[PDB]
Amino acid sequence: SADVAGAVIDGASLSFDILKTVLEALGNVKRKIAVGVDNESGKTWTALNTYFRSGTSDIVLPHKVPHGKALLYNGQKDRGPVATGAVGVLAYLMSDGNTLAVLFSVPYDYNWYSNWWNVRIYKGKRRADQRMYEELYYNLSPFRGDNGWHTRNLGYGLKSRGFMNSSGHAILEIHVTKA
Repeated sequence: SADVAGAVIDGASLSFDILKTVLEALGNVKRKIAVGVDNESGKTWTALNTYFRSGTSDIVLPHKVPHGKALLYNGQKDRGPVATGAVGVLAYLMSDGNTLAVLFSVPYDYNWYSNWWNVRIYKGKRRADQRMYEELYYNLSPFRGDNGWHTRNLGYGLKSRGFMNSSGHAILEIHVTKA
C-alpha cells in the first residue's frame, strides 16, 4: 500500500514501538527518519510551507493538525544530489497568522555529529527558508537529539514532553501540551 488516505491514528493510540515498526517497514535503507508529534494543543493547523535543507520526505503533505492527533512524518534523504542526510523545516498556520516551525537535522555519516530539532513560533509573514535561519543569529539554535525525553515550553505557551532518539535511525516522540 502507498496511496492510502487514512494511515493516521489518534494522538493516544500510537506508541514508540509502533513508530519503530513505522521506519522498519519503510525500506531496507541505511537511514530512516520517523516522526510522531502528539499534538494536544487544541488548535487547528494548516500546512503553510514545507522545505528541506538537505534530505526530503514528500513534495506535498497533509494540511491539518487538530487537537488529539499525532503528526506522523518520515524521510529518506535527497538521494538525487550529493551525500546529505535529512535536514528540513515544516511550517503550519495556527489560525490567522501564526506558524509553528519545526526543524530536523541529521548527517549522512556516523561520527560525533547528532540529530537536531527545534520547534518555535513564526508569525505568518515572509516564507521561511535557508536565508531565514542563516546569517542572523536569531533562529539558529536546534536541540541535539538523544535517546530520552524532556519537557520544555515551545515558545507560544505550551510545553513539549518528549525528545528525539538518535542511534542512526531517528524518531521524534514529543508530546505538546499546556505548560
